[PDB]
Amino acid sequence: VPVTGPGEESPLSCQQSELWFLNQRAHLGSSYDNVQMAYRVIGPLDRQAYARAFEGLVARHAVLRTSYLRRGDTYVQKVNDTTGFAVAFEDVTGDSAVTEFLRAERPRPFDPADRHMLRVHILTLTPYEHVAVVTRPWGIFDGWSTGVFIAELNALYQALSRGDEPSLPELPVQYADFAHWQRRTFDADARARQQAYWRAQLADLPSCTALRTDYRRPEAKSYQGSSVEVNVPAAVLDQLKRVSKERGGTLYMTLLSAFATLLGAHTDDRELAIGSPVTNRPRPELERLVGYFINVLVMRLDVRPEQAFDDLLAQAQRVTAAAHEHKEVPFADLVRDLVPEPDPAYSPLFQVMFNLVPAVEADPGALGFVPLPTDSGTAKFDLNLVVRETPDGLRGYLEYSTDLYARSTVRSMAATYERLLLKIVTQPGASLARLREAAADGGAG
Amino acid sequence: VPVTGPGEESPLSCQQSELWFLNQRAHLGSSYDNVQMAYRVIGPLDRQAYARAFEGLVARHAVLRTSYLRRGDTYVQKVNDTTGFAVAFEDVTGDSAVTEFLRAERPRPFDPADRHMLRVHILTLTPYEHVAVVTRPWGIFDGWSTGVFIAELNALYQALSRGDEPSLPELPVQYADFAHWQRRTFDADARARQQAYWRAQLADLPSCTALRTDYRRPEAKSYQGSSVEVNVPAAVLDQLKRVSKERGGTLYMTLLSAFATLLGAHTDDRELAIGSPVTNRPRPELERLVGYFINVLVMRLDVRPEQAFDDLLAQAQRVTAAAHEHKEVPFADLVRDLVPEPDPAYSPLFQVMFNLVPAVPGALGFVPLPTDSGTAKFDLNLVVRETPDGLRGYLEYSTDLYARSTVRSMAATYERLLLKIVTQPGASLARLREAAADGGAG
Amino acid sequence: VPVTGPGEESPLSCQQSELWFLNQRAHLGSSYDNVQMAYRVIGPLDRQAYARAFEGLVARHAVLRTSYLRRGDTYVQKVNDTTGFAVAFEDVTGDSAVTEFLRAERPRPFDPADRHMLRVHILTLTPYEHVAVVTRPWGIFDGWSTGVFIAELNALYQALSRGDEPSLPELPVQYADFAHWQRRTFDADARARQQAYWRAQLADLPSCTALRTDYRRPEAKSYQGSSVEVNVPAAVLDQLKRVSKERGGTLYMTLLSAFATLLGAHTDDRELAIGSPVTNRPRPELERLVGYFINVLVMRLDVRPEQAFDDLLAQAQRVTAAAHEHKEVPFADLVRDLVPEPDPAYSPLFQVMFNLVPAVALGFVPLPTDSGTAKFDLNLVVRETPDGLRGYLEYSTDLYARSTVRSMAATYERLLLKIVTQPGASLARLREAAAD
Amino acid sequence: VPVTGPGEESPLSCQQSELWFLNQRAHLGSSYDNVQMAYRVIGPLDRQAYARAFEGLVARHAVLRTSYLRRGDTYVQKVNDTTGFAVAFEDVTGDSAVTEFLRAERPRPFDPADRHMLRVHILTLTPYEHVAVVTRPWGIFDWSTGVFIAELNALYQALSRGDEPSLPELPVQYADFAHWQRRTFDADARARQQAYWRAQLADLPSCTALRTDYRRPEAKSYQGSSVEVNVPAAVLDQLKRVSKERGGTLYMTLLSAFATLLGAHTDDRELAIGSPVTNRPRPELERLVGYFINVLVMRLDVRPEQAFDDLLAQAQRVTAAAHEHKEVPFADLVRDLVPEPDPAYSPLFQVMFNLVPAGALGFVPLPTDSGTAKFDLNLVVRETPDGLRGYLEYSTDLYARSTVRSMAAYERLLLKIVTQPGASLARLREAAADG
Repeated sequence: VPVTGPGEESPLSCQQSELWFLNQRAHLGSSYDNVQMAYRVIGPLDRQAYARAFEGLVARHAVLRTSYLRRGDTYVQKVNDTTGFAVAFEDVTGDSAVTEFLRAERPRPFDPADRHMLRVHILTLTPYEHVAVVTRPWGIFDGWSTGVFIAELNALYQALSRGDEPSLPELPVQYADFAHWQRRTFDADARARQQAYWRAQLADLPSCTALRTDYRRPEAKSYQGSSVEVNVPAAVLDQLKRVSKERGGTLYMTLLSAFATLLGAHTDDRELAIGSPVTNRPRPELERLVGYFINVLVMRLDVRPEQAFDDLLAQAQRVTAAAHEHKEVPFADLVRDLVPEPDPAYSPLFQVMFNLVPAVEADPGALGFVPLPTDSGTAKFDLNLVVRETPDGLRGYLEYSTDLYARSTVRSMAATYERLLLKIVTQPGASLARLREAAADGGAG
Repeated sequence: VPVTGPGEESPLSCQQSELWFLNQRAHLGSSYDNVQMAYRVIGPLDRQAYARAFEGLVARHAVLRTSYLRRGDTYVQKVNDTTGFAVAFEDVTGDSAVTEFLRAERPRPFDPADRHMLRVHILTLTPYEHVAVVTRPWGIFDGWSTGVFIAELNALYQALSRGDEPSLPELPVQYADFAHWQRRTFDADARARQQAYWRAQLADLPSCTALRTDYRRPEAKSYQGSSVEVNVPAAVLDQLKRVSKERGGTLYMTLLSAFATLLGAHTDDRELAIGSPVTNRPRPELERLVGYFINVLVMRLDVRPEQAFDDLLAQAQRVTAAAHEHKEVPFADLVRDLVPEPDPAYSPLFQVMFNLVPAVPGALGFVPLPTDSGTAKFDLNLVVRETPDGLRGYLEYSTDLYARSTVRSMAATYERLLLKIVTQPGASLARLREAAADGGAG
Repeated sequence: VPVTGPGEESPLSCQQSELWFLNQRAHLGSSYDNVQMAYRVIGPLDRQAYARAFEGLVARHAVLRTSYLRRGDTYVQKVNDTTGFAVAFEDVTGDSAVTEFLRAERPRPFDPADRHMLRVHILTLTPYEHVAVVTRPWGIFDGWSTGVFIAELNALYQALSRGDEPSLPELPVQYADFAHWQRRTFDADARARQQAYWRAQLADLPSCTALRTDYRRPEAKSYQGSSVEVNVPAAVLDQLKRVSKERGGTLYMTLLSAFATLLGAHTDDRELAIGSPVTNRPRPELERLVGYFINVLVMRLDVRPEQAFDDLLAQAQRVTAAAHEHKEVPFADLVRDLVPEPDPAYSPLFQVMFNLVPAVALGFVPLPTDSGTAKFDLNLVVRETPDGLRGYLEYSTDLYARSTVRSMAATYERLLLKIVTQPGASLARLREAAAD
Repeated sequence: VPVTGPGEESPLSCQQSELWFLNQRAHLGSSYDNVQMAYRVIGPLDRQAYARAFEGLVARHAVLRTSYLRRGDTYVQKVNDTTGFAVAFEDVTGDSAVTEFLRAERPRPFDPADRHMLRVHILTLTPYEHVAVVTRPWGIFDWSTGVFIAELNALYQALSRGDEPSLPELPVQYADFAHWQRRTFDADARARQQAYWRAQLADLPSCTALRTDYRRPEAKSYQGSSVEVNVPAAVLDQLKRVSKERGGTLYMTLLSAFATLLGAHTDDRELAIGSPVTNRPRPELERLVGYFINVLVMRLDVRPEQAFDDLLAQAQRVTAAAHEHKEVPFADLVRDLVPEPDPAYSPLFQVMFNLVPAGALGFVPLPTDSGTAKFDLNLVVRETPDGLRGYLEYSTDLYARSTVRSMAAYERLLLKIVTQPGASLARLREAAADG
């Protein structure tokens, strides 16, 4: 229920512990982690209507106009009005100029006391070719909020290009109301229980996974990286869905088990710690809000090579069920409690991450949209597998740290993962080593 | 109408002038261009039912059991019986074994006197993983026949896996009947008119396009090559379809004009000759037959860089209309008439080819396997097809002339050129080329 | 003379006011300004001898093993022994792998308390193919020290691979000794005089030059940039040297005047403030040391288009003479004195820089590393070479597109020739002649 | 001895009976037996002097200028002049581009009536990194490659620094060798040798009954792959000591071990193995460039009840007889013995064994795999200071790579024949099966 009035300061939510200014790094910069979203617009575009649609989005979602003020040793959030926000217009001649403009625009700093947390650029190439650029600081809103943002932008533009009025559902609650409700629904006793659970679950775990890398690990992490693509056919994905439903699990569990099996070929450890971001939107009201609802959980898996893949599937099922049952405490609190002095050579509590992105859900003279490649060259962990489910199958990429790995090794790992999914499908009762050697027939590259 | 009897010897069709043995090359072999299809089957497969589906499919279509016997200076096609055809079964251990077996099985020779012109293999990896291999000599049947073949094989297996019986539409016309009809609905007069038209059209044309390559052309061609991928988003394809429809043309004309515009950057020639395979199925009772109905026509276009793209579109429309109305004479006849002595350094009458391929509980899964033969019959070969997710295909290049990076840059430039055509409705060819040149170091 | 003992904390030099940690930016990071050198080595290389040559070079120069410690409000420097330094070895397959490894290696942080200020990597491709990488933080040593570094490194390798003993001239003084001597010479009276002169010279100047840019200036500078190449043939360079000699000036003054003339076509202002780094080695003993001897001075030139090029040349001569006579006070002190509250949109006290750098078996092939950083709006760095003049024009990507900068470089190259042909014309006439 | 003059045609030598077009097969093409030889160069190289060294070496030799004209039902030779030969220069960027260029360049056809039977390419990557490629047809020259490289390098340093070339003069040209071989030849001793070869190869089965992973196709495809074989130096020294202790040689014991290894997969009593041998009499010909290789089929006995020493003695006897009857070409044996060759089978033997006899810039070879297999199995090993370094190639129509790797891992059999030389071959196989 709405419990916040105009100009009222509100406490920060649990998921808001990862914004951008609470996780600063001295040698990296405050704006190294900014998120940039660019795409190409094809067809006859009314620029003023598109800018007005962006302004309507800003005025509709209060997170985009929320400031963060320091009250003692902590922060509070304050909601402002939409006056002040504007869209920047530039004329660009060429696509290389577009790339240079994007590279120059991305790292511009954001300040917590800013009245708006968004930068929007519309670049005009021809009257039938435009580029829309949306840049935000880290921790403002997540991918589901990005899909909602895009859908509402399209709806507002279609309502505004022709002389109609917008017809959008009224938002039941704001993010400040959600923060107040979240602060109410715990007496710190639940926080104590979850902290105890996570302290017991990660006990006696190695501080760093002993992976085999191409290059020696430097004394200090550099946070540079790149990625290689991952592609899985639709028939294999359907067979994987059938396999997962036969065991009573989900597709995420099967893909996480496959990733663990793939990682088991590059390390001699019998247990792996893999981090995963999960969604926390436990109310029907919160499914259409724009905000940050993501927390990172550590999955601890036993990868002894003499066990069948079904045993690993059951273990992953149990581990993910428990992790989802204890997903309220922030990850930064776990890092602070379990890692007092962090080693600047590796990331805390886990070095590999697996992410399954939720699936994404026509006038004659309409507009076409083509996304543009935004590769920051940044890597927060040693390896990071991000995959999404598509009508044509499974798409994604494998991000890696350039301090440790060459491109060919990561390409080989991605190909091995793709082959291993098929091996899992076509060999019902194989073991981890049998599956690894069946998938290892990649012709030495 | 069916006019052939058991044991009747029928003359060859116009499209059967390029089978495999009427185009023999001494330094390549008789099986250098065998067509191999490999698929992976996922799920519980009944091997015997699937092989019996192959047997029934071979029995249904008579082209798969047709032999060719020499009669003096010509050849005649003789239909054999379905007896003697068996599917070979093998056990394999891993993917590398499958790849080695495929590259060992593809170049095995075919003989004109063979009773069946098909080789089928079923390789068993696990009870849930199978690889099916279908190999045929060139000139037997084309891609449309390949799609019909796959659909009928799936229907036959589905009807045969259970206790049911096959039930498929009847084939009113046999390919021998089509050959007889073609030879009776024809005369030396029509051939003379078409040959005269093609002699007049391809006059004062260079014997070889002066495309600037990476390496110098050898005195003899090796017929070795590779390919790179071509990808176009669906939105660009929709805008291209809108542009084509609003100009009175088709998508093929727009894509061919874009290919000509791209090729105009690598040469200083005013005219270009681009080959293109076209289908010839001029009867409603021929779209479900398995056979060869493909002929290659030469498209001649003016690519002066100071003209608008719409002028090129209109010229391409006119040229395509004329070529389609003069498409019955075989390309080999035109080569013989217009090119008496061919230079072994390059292909005759055209060196680049553009092809737009026509679009498009216990169930099994099918994953196509990559089969690159390493062959390149021309300097360049752009093969694209329409997909629900946009445009897909490849650009095949001769390795005697080009490096992989150059062809990659060419493919990226073509992909960007389609977008520049979409977004600039009045630019000239040079303007479009320089707008697409901004590729960011490639 | 040596006035320092082992384990003694010496005061910071005047040129050491801008090392890397006294000039931090919150949103950029502490290691955004690292300097990386990558070279390709061709031939049969003795790897251990070359690493030992690097170790001997480190042991030779005390700046490479100097730490900085916080004492109250300021910092002191302390020289350590050579123990601890080592060369890192990696096997790399391919050129793209080399580029990726370099990009990952460059931004690693340096700490003021580190015992050594250097990182050396030797990358082995094949027994006949190697890549040498040297990385240092900003403000450690300049380009002249880099030339001395490379020369002494190759001499050490040549005299060390064939089992001989190194033979290098002994270093008479040390950078700590130079800092002590500088403190004993420039205490408060010369400092007051120079501060007064620079306060009087730069008065009534606009905060930012009103340069016409392709894009609108953001409210906060991003410090991203790129560059385009500048090339001048040897004949034009020789004629420029001659015409500079005919009036008692040098080539630097002529090139700076040409740069000001070029920049006058993009602004309606009549006064230009151009920064230039100037070396300060006022002793015969300092000509061979490795260290930082660079200071930045601001040149104030009048660019009224009705004047002849000779008048601008004479004004540049006088301004350069005065600036060189007052080149001791650090630039950071001038910024803190004249700009108490800087604007994050533009750089303080000037936005355009001109920099003319002086001229200088295994084969060596350099690997240029474009950092993609711009500290000003425009930055011309030219080098005198036997085959003419070679360099680049670095520009901020917040304001300019590459085509405009390419046109600027072409116009500069044409303007040098037009200046050579008719040095007696006016600035507007020269711009119109070079506009073609 | 000079018995030939300019513009005069000489007949074909014995080792030229099946050169590359005299044993053609329609399905496989013509230019599939071409051999490619590539190398890498690091450091400052003078391209013009290197090309001039190549052209001078081609001028020095004589087999690189022979044309094979048709005269009725036979062929003749005709030595042309060095004019018309050149070196191709291309600019390449990257290793993958070099590999693709090599793959493109290799299979280009050769005609029996050209004037220079070789192609030379010099590819430039950087001012220091160069790639040199030499391609020639099948049967031109076989020692010949080593002397080719030696004279090429000598002429390169001769053309560098401005001094003059200094190489030994060739006493005999290949035309003189062919004339001498035809003069020192009568069709009575040759008939007796052919009769002996027919008698020795009698009673042999038409095909060996090897067990294969796949069914044999009705027509051979001539595709294949290979796997490497490695042998330590110490065990090679032990093998040489044992071979000289029993009066034999290293090749003899190696062939005996190969035969006893291949006896495991076969179910018959006798085996046939072919082996190439050099034929260079008149010892002034060891510096001559040409083709002198001929293959001899050796029939052995691999009974699982006899010992190994008697088998080694049998190998000694058969190799002595083969080297005593080492003039008749193999093509003559095929043309005479087997009436009609089955396309699924190699002629007269499916197994072959071969022992290969053994500041400046950095030369680095760039070997490539042919992908061809003329026989079911082909063992080739070359003696090196580290021991033996060779490979075993197989027909991909019959074998998977795992089986061939198992058969190679032949290894440990040298150890078990050094430890117990006098053991029976069957129990020797049983012991060697412990993998």
